[PDB]
Amino acid sequence: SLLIRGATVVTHEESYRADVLCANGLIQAIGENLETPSGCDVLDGGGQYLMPGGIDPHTHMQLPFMGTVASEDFFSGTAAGLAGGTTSIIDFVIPNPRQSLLEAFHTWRGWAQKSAADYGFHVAITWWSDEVAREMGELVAQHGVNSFKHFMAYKNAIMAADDTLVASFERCLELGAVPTVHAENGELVFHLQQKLLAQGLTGPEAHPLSRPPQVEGEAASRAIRIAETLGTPLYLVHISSREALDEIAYARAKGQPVYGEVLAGHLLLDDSVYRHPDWATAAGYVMSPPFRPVEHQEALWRGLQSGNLHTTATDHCCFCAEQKAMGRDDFSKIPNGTAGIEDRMALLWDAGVNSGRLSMHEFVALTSTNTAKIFNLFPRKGAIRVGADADLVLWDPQGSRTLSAATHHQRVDFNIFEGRTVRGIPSHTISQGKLLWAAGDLRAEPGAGRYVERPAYPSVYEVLGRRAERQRPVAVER
Amino acid sequence: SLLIRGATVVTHEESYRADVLCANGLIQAIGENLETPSGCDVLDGGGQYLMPGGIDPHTHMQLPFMGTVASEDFFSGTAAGLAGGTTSIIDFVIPNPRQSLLEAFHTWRGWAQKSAADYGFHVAITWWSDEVAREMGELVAQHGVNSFKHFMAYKNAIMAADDTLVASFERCLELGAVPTVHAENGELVFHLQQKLLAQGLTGPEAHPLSRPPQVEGEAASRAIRIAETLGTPLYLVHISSREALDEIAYARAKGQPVYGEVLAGHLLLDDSVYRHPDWATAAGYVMSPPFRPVEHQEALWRGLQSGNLHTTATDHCCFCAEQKAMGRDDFSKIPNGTAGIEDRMALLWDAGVNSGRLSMHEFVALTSTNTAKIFNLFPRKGAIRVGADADLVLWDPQGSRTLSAATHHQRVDFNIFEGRTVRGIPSHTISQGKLLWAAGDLRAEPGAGRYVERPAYPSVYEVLGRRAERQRPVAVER
Ligand SMILES: [Zn+2]
Ligand SMILES: [Zn+2]
Repeated sequence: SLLIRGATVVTHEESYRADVLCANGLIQAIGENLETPSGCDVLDGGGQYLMPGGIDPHTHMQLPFMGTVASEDFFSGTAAGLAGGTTSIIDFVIPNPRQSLLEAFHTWRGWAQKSAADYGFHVAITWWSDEVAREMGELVAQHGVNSFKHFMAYKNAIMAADDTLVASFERCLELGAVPTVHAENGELVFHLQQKLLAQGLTGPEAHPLSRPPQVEGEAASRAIRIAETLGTPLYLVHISSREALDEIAYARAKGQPVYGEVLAGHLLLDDSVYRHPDWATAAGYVMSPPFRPVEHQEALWRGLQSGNLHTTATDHCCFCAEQKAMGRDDFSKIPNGTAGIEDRMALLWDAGVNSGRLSMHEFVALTSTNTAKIFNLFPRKGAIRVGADADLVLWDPQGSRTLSAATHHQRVDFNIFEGRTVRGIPSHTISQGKLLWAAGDLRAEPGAGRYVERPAYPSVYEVLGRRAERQRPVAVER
Repeated sequence: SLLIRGATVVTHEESYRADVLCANGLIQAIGENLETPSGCDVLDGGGQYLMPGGIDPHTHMQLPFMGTVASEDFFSGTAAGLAGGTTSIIDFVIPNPRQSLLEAFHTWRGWAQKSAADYGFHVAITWWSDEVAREMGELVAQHGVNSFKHFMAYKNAIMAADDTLVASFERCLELGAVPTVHAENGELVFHLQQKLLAQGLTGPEAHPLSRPPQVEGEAASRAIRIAETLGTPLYLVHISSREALDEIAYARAKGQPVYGEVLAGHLLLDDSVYRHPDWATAAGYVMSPPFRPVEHQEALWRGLQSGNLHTTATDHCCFCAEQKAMGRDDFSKIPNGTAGIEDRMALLWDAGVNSGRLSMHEFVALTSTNTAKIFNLFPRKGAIRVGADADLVLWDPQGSRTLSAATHHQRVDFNIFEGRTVRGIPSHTISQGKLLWAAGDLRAEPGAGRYVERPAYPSVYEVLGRRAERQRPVAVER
């Protein structure tokens, strides 16, 4: 067992000085001057903050994608997360078109077995048929999935057009599952890619131009209004644009349950990174949605402060130089993705909390609690309370770290924040009650993490249910 | 020739006392105490306002549509417009899918030959191919068309999906033509129609429920952002919802050239009309988009006052009780459309000018001049100046009229403003310099109107051209 002693507990709401005891994977007791079981290990947290471990709901460990397989696997990725204070992930099962969802799910379960920390899956709806809708039913009832991902881009691949989105959202409603969406207009992306290639703009600087912010705002508006019509909630993954954020805020003002996810990269980087003279450097930043002109970073910070963006994630999707260089002659063939699972919490703490833009409680809400609530994992996760999973991070407000591809634990040769020094770092990370990161030493073990099931019908479905009752149509009698 | 003496001339900007002389179809002279050519007729405009005749850019005379043919034909419709102060129309050629655009154009020219006043056409893009793209160019270069209509609704009929919108908008840009859009999401409409019928809601009260406002807002957002991406202007036909209006306003706030059209019905009627106990009365109001909850009418008036709505029109699409009753068992089979060409200007003057919501100059801009500008007909139309077409209305601010299906000149048995009394009416209407409406007497003759060609490249394409030059992608040198 493990007792964290002398730290200030910081939750999504409040701060209070307390000791915390963990045993048997759970938080057992919280209070001052706690009694110590015999042989219990002790961690001294004086002058530090003790928070829930981060939850990263958007990772792509060893994703086979755009020709090849991501260089980060489920072990090295979850391990790198632990070093950065992240104690659990939600990844994506991505069936090929025409491929059984259950078959892809079991393949992905095997891959994730080596995870060093708790993990779960969204399942992507990459094609539609009657059997897909049935396989969605087994995934929810039997395999602990409660959210389904829809890609609005990738025309001629996995793009879900309006009819699939409509049919799939209706299925999500019947199952009490959360629809999630990668919001970019796939038709516009395809058109711009071919226009830019025909002009000879083959380099990475054409990648931001091939999917400008209104392509994201359009798809956000469309998924949001399909979700309103069908009566489902909606989770929009990694929002990057003022356009998309303004569509989310518009829907939330109308009482619609719409959630926005954001990456640290889109809070802190602008699209000038794509104009770097060195091809490999520019290609290192290639991901979808791309990094944006500076106006959009300020807008995203406003969404965080106003409560119109709710969760942080990383889109952790690692490709090394040789893999990126598959698109050396054609930016549209660069495998999309950047690393970030190890860096998310420190980047957000340094930019948000140190500056006073965000409270420590907002930081906790944005790194674990809101994700936990949205996907029906609260208070098992994202919570410091008796009976909750003992996933915790000890945070040193005066500690320093310099992000570098040469020193990070992410199995990739590039860092989009290379050279950045942050103040405020995770000194210790606790997962399932065990100390797996301690001041420079990572103790992750392959296979230690558990598969985390997420129950259906998060509490928003209670609100939606009564709304549908109140709005039943009544015929006119004539 | 015809001399209007003693009136106050009211334009889109100013008012001043002047006589106006017309001859040979044109305005020949404007001034105080004009001399009278020999044999010139004289019309006394004392105590009245002399304005450009209304332009109605949205009519559907004798449309074959939803099973049958509209009861108003090009003569009775243009004549009814004259009695109501409207001196020219723009109608729609609507080819069947896979039907030659040129073939449909010539058929519609034959039909429109009987017009009593000037008329022109938008051409609808009801299917796509290389031949459609070729015929669009011939229509612009040889037949005086400069605008192409796209229906985003009517799934499995004439719906233009994203790939058609993209390709057609690209063609409009190449030709200097204005894309226009009927903005409703066809997939959502189809889903809601079939859901409501399976619930047994077959009556007209299900029609608004089958296309609620976010269905229009989504489609507006999508056409607008396709237009931004492709670099074209965009005209959205009859906007009815705050949602769509807010998307227009959002884009215009960023400097995008987006124009909105509105009908008097959507300014003044709410959706309670569809719950009328008499089936035929409820069905009389069935049109798309449908009339909306009251909050939406106030939003549209503000869009007019703020300059985010630009034109008024009527969607003049007449079906009598028998024709409406084709959907007696199935609201989705009710031929959609209402009458308004005769009523538009008095409805707007009485509701807008008498109340102080709109100046007389805004009334002129909203009833002719903005339409003329957008479609490259200014100052030929919508203008009181030497050399402009002599299309004029003499307006009596103290004249009264009560709108009724029993007394109107529109060849249809229903008026959506039945019983409404308005103050401020056209006492005389002048088309091509001849008096065709004179204090109760209609003197319209079939064939008197001319086909009005509209030149390509309205001046907005000049700014767009410089904008695209300045924002051209530039390659990074490596
Ligand atoms: Zn992703
Ligand atoms: Zn229409």
